[PDB]
Formats: sequence, C-alpha cells, structure tokens
Amino acid sequence: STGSATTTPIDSLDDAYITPVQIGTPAQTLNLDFDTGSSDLWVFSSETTASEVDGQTIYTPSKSTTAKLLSGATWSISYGDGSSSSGDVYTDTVSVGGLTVTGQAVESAKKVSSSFTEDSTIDGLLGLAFSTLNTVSPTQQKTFFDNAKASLDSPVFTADLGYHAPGTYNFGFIDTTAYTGSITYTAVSTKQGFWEWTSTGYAVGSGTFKSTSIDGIADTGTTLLYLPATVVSAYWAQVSGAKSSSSVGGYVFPCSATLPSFTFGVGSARIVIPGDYIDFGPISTGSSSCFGGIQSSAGIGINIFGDVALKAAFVVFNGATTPTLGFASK
Ligand SMILES: Cc1cc(C)c(CCNC(=O)[C@@H](N)Cc2c[nH]c3ccccc23)c(C)c1
Repeated sequence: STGSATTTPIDSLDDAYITPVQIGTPAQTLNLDFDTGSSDLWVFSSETTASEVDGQTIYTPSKSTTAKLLSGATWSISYGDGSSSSGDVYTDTVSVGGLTVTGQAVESAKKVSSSFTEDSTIDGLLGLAFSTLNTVSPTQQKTFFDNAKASLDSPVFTADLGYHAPGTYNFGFIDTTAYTGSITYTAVSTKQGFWEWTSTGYAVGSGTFKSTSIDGIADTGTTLLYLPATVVSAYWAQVSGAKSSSSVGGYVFPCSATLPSFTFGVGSARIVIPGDYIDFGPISTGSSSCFGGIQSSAGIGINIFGDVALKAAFVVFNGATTPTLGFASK
C-alpha cells in the first residue's frame, strides 16, 4: 500500500504545517502537525477542558463506531519548549490519504498547554519518530508509520515541505519526480528515539564550505534551524545589523535585509537553504526588526534540523531494518 497527503503551512511564515487526517467511523477529519520529533498521535477532543479549546476541530470518540477506549491507558507529553498535553487513549481507524491503519492509538487530550490552545489551526500532532518515545502508559503504543510499515510497498515516508506553499507527505514510495539530482542517504542513530544524524558541514552564502560534524535531529515539528553557536554567529555576521537579543530570545535582523543562503552537508552532497527561507518576519506587529530562522541550539542540548532546513530538501525517512535518512535537492 501507499498513501499521499498534501501538507499546508498554517500561516504566512510557515510556522508549522498541517496535514488532514481521517479518524473514526464515519470519518472525522482533523488537521494534524506531522512531527518527526515525537511519537504520539494526539488530538483535541470532546474530553479536552472546554476553556482550553479555542477554534480547533475536536475528535469525538463517542460518535465513532470503531473507537474503543484503551482501558487504563493515559498519556502525558512535555515538549522541550515548555508546551505539553495529556489525556486518555482510544484505538480507532486512522487514514492519511489512501493509507489506513485499524486499531491505531489515538491519544485524546484532556489537557493542553496555552500555546496549543492559542493555535486554532493545529488540531493535534501525528508523531513520526520511533515508537520507543511513545508516552502511553502503562502499555506503550506504536506510531502510525510503525503500524503501517509492514503493509507499505517500501518501509519509508517522505517529507516535501513547501516554502510559502503546500507540499506533500508520502508513505510507502519515493516520488522520483519530486527532486533534482539524486538522494544521498546518511546514517541514523535511533538510541534516543529520534531521527538523529550527522551533517558534514556548512557554508554561508557563497562562502567556503566548512567540513565539520554536526549531530542533530530531523524534526518536521520544529519551525527553525537550531545549530551550534559558532555556526550561527558565522551566519548572522554576514547580515548588517543582525544581533543576538536576550530580551527577544535569539538573533534578530533588520527587516530591510536580504539574507544570504545557508548550505548544510549530507555526506558529500549539499542542501542550499535560500536566504528568504530564513526570514520569520517582525518580532512584534509593526516592528522593523525581524526574527531569524537560524538560531543557537546552545540552550536546547541538541541541534535541530527543523522546517527551515527540511523544506529546502526532499527528505526520505527510511524505516528499513537499519533506518537511514535521505536528502535530495528540489
Ligand atoms: C528549549 C527548546 C526549544 C525548542 C523550540 C525545542 C524544539 C521543540 N519542538 C518540538 O518538540 C516539536 N517536535 C513538537 C512541538 C513542540 N511544541 C509544538 C507546538 C506546536 C507544534 C509542534 C510542537 C526544544 C526541544 C527545546
């Protein structure tokens, strides 16, 4: 089998991407944030504290003839940025395009933190990291991809995120028309539960490529590109007036700037992030200071190749017996 669904930026800055997902019988369609940095499929629901719902579409398991409460199962997730959610668990039928998993764990939120409430465009997250990170207790549950993998024509999914435009998540096949050149594959460590890999270096604009190992995760659920402070300083030094602001929380730059590109290495291959991808707009409404899309990882503990980097590439998440990551230009 295969599946294919269009993923759409939630706003004019590409702050996140939402993909329609069918849950239950009859189908309830929710717009989920496909997150290769976590492993829980959780949704706003009829159980969610009413004051914590503000425009999201909810899953109502009592209206699904295939939903079954997973007795005694609860979940609770604390993302590294300080957001969180928790609740109870149903098994139900979940489809992404033409791809269907019966008996998928659907984690129904009873509580969400304020940032999720305040984002009316995201109805939940669909985790695509490794199932060892799943938070359901006392019986850990599998991700949608893990459940689907044996049925897929090939045990893969691909992320093709657009810049200010829709893109595509494919399951079970590689669309050879969706990229230029070839796909370069690179090793993955699964020990921490992430799609953890090592970039071979970077360049700023037309500058000389620096060969240096940069360990990090491929995380479709993170907006920005978070890299070591040395790398980030080298980038913003090329932008007149850019500076790291403690009050704002990272590098800011004049909104009148035209930004240089940023290149990262995948083996001997190179992915070029165009400069415009690194502009995340005014720091506050009406400001002439803009927030940078490349930021220091120093306070995080790991480098994060988030959407800023991933949207410049066609990315293969290869779930073969030994997982690997593939990147192509597009
Ligand atoms: C200090 C610090 C700061 C950041 C930015 C991060 C990355 C957080 N990014 C995720 O954890 C996403 N994989 C998932 C995610 C978290 N919050 C969301 C809100 C909306 C949509 C998706 C999500 C970490 C690990 C640590």
